Amino acid sequence: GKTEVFLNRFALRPLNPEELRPWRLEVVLDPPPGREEVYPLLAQVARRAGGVTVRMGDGLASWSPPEVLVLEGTLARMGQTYAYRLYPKGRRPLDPKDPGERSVLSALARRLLQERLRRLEGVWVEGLAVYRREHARGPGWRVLGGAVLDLWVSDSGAFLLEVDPAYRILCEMSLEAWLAQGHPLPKRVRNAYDRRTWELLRLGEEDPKELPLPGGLSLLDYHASKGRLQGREGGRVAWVADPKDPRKPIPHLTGLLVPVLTLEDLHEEEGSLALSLPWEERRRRTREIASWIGRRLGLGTPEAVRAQAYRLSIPKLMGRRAVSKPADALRVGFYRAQETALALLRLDGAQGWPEFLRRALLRAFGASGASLRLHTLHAHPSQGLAFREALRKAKEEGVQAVLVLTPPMAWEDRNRLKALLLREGLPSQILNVPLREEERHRWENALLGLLAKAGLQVVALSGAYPAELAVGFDAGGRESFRFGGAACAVGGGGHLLWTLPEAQAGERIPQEVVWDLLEETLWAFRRKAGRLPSRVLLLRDGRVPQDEFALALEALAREGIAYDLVSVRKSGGGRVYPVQGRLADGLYVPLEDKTFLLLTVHRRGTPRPLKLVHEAGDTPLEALAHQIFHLTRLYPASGFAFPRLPAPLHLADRLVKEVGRLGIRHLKEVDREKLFFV
DNA sequence: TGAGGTAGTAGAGT
RNA sequence: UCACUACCUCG
Ligand SMILES: [Mg+2]
Ligand SMILES: [Mg+2]
Repeated sequence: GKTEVFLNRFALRPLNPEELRPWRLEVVLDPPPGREEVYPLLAQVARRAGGVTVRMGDGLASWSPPEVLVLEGTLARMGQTYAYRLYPKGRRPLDPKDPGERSVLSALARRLLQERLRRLEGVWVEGLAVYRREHARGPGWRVLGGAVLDLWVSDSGAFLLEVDPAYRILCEMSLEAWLAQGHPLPKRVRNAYDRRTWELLRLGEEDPKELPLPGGLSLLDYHASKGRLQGREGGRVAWVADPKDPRKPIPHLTGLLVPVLTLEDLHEEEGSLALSLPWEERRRRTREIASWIGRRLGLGTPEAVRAQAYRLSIPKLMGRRAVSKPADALRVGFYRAQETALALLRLDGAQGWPEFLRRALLRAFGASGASLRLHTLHAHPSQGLAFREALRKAKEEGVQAVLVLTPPMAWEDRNRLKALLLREGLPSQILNVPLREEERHRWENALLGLLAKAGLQVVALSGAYPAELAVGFDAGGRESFRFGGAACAVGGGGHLLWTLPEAQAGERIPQEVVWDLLEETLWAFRRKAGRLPSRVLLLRDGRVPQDEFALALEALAREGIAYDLVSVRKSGGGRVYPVQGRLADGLYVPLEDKTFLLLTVHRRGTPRPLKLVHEAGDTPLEALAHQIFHLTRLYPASGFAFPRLPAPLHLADRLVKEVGRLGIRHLKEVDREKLFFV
């Protein structure tokens, strides 16, 4: 089922001979740099050298004649001087096809774009972003409309412009002025005189014209010397820290800093905060900006790139009988059923089950295979030991899950409770007390949650795919698994299960935690399906390096099971627009060779497609996406809308956020098949 | 604690 | 990229 789409991408003139072979230059430093300061230096050499020059491995490359370049000089860095000397070595062929050779011609490209944007006037330029419109306003803050840009070289050897509309948030106040009129201290702050940022620790009381700095020179006097106090009024002392060592406090003046605002627009003298846009309005705005930018780039007219898209088959979601969203099963019956025993704990004003909720479940179960039993919890949490007594009995009386009716709780308490009950072997769902059965979606979801935690498989996928087991990995340390993380798997009926890496105190071998996770997963599966997966689908947030998966990919290799490793990123797939007609769910867009885009959802703004990369395996992208897309509907606690990410990933994401704030210890007997974290 | 989407913040000292 | 907040959204 083919179709073609438009990317927020525009083709431009191919790289002429000149641009085809950049100039190369040797770089001699003084005093000798290091092995950790070496590369962070070259990037600076190319900068002081001027022109369109970039670091090309050992030395730097350039689209500028060595004439315009300052082929010799000095450079400081954290209070250390340096002396360099550039030597042309003529030129060197370069390849558009070659992974690496391209990367250079693209870096030059961004630099080419970088220099053009800086010479534009009447525009707020920040990096590669270009802002030009008054959109919102308010007590000293203004949200400007603009676009985030990017120019790189393609496989063909042509220029590629990337455009996508965006809003920037600017404060034309100054820390002092900001605070001076009833505003909290911002997390981050920026220099009024330049572009660097810092972490704002705390305000100081030291006298600005007295506080001495390395040397003896006054704090104030130090800035004034540089002219950045002219027309400004550096008030109180403020303490900040560099985003490299957020521990070493540095002195700064509140009058020379500017708060880094973040959607705290608390008034609108220009407009509503609607910072989103509909797909053909932004598409329109894209074509424009792109035409403009390309206009003053001088790279020729921008050609929007058409791409080959495929329409993936809609998934058949079943409960007792076919259904659309999970919430329907609450009336159509569940997929796999039997007696569950749900207990009720009320932490508000009265005693029983709100009529509707009781009838809701009764019907749901009546609609599904077997029927349920409904207990109430006699003890309140304050009764201390008395409470746990009733609990440990109800855990034996069958109760597999608790439904908590209570007013909003500070997460301080919300955690206490869930922790207790859980260590007692009782998953729990909360539902805030002021509740009217008008709010279908709210209690309905609450109910769907209870049953997912109770341990029921609400819906399932009618069919078979290449991988019987799909497992998603999520880490708790954005960088890697050296601090743990969890995993979630689905595949089969379709029974979903979670897994947790045993508790450590320090750092663990990243690639061992992952094997730790995968094997535990395969055991729970074997022991639950009696079979060992012929093939596995491994999903990851591509946040972490790909080698942390080495041990496991070789482990599976010694068990005889085949796999595919796919990395799923939520950012960076740009946008996709329908040529003519509307777009549908499950649009599969293959791009550069091991990558593709997935528009898993739509049904307000513009869908943000997922960018996936097949890092290992051999099954074809088509079958991969088809399956990943289908996994999009297996999320238990949705009921009224499907998530953007595949159930395994979306599950691990929320399981790593729970273990985080609850306490991995208490996760004693909790069946690895009762999704307590949803 | 209903939950999902989009949409912004972002990770040469002073 | 997580938490954050806004807005809907819920045939
Ligand atoms: Mg994640
Ligand atoms: Mg929940």
